[PDB]
Amino acid sequence: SYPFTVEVMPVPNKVVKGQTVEIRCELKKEGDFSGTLYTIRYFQFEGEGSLKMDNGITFLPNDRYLLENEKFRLYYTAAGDEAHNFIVVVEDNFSNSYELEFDFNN
Repeated sequence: SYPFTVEVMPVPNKVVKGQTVEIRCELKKEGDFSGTLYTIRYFQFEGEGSLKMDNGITFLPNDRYLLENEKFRLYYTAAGDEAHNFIVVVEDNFSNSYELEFDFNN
């Protein structure tokens, strides 16, 4: 809510094994203050797959990566047909976070 949010464009409600989903995101700064440096991380709770940043880096769960651009894309490649659920968390250097949750095939 404050001091930032992350807007996400539409994503599919389903994926098949080997399909890559493009997730388009934009960091929105909601106030006058806070937020010079941002990181991104993810964690997967259901299903098998890999998540990559638009700079080609593959996320390792829970590791934090520098977010260089306000507008960025993520790429989720499913490794099976079972249901997928994962969260992506963006954090600033002032203890603020914003969580996105993705569900495919449920």
